[PDB]
Amino acid sequence: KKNIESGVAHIHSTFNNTIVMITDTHGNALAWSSAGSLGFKGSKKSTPFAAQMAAEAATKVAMEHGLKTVDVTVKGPGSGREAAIRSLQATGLEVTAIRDVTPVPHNGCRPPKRRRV
RNA sequence: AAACUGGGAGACUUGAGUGCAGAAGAGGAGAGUGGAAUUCCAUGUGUAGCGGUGAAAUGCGUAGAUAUAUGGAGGAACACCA
Repeated sequence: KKNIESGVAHIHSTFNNTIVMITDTHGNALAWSSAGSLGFKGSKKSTPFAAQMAAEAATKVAMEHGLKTVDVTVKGPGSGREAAIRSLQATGLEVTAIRDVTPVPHNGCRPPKRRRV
């Protein structure tokens, strides 16, 4: 439907999870996934393999509506950010841009206590 | 008695200040202003999780969360320079 054939992948990868949503060239979302929505639990949600299969479960649906063009904007200073890409290309999509979008404050707000573990 | 310390009348320019000619600086007080980010709000797309740990649970979520796009509101601190 809508035979968009263009869009941009958003990767949001923290220390203990990983989300990949694929939306079109502007806003409105088409298909998403995350490691939790694949039965994984707890620790394992941060290994790259989780990002592998989540990228797959998103692509497989995004190209069930016609899609080649995609870019990659990676938030999320975590680990599996590149495994997400390697699964994004090698199951059909047409990656052509990588960019980093990490919020960097110019010293505005105060962060929480340091943990004494 | 008259070297030294004290007192009295003077004299001097090296200490101390003044004039003239220049230099650097997150020194202080007042009044405006900028962008990055966090929170909340409004609206579109959007399906079942998100968040968190050494592992879990409490918490938020099908009164449509998280994500994602555009617009507003307020406060505090000023990345690189260093």
